[PDB]
Amino acid sequence: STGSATTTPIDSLDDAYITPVQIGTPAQTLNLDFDTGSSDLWVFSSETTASEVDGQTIYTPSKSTTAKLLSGATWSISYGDGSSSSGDVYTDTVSVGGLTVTGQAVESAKKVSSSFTEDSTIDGLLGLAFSTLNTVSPTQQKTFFDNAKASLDSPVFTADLGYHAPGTYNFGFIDTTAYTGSITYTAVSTKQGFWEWTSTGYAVGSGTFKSTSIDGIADTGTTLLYLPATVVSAYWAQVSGAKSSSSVGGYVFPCSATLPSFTFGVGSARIVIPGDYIDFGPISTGSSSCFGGIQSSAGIGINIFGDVALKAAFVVFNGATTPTLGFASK
Repeated sequence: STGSATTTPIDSLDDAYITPVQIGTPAQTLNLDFDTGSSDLWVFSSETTASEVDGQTIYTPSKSTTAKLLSGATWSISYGDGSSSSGDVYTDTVSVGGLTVTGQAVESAKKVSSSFTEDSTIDGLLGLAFSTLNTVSPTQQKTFFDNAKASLDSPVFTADLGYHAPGTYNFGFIDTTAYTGSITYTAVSTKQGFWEWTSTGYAVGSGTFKSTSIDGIADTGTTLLYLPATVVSAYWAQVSGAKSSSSVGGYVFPCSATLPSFTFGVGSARIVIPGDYIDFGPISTGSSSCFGGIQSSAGIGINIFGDVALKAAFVVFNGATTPTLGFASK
């Protein structure tokens, strides 16, 4: 089997991408944030505290003839940005882009933190990291990809995120028309539950490539590119007037600036992030200070190849027995 679904930016900055997902029978379509940095499929629901729902579409398990309470199961998750959610668990039929999994754990939120309530465009998350990170207790549950893997033509999914435009998540096949050149594959460590890999270096603009190992995670659920402070300083030093602002929470730059590109290495290959992808616009409406899309990871504990980096590439998440990641230009 295969699936193919379009993913759409939630706003004009590509802060996140939503993908329609069919849950239950008859289908209830919710727009979920596909997150290769986490492993829970959770939704706003008829069980979510009413004051914490503000415009999201909810899953109502009592209206699905295929929903079954997973008795005793609870979940609770906290994300790197400090947001969180928790609840109980149903199993139900879940379909993405024509690919159907029966018996998928659908984690129904009883509580969500304010950042989720305040974003009416995201009805929940669909985790695509390794199932060892799933938070369901006392019986850990498998991700949608893990449940689908055996049925897929090939045990892979691909992320082709757009810049200020829709893109595609494919399951079970690699669309050879969606990228240019060849795909360069690189080793993955699953020891922390992430799609963790080592970039071979970077370049700033037209500068020379610096060969240096940068361990990080491919994370579609993170907006920005978070790299070591040395690398980030070298980038922003090429933008006149750019500075790190403690009050804003990262590097800002004059909105009048033209940003240089940023290149990252994948083996001997190179992925070029155009400068425009690094512009996240005014820090507040009407400001002439703009927020940078490359930020320091120093306070995170891990480097994160988020959407800023991933949308410059066609990215293969190869879930074979020994997982690997593939990157191609597009």
